[PDB]
Amino acid sequence: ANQASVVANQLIPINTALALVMMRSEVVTPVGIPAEDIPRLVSMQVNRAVPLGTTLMPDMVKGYAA
Repeated sequence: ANQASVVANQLIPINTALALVMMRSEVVTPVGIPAEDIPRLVSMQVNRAVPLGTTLMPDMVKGYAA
């Protein structure tokens, strides 16, 4: 219900390291990576370009295991 996910605050280019300015949280459906994992996501790379407003999913971040 009120579970917030990590949503792209800007387009994030392929193979680019995640920076805090790139990640906002939002209550979106389907649920993706929980918003409390934003600290852990810093400096991990995406394996695909992520458009603005996309929910960050576990399979999109290289090295991500919850």
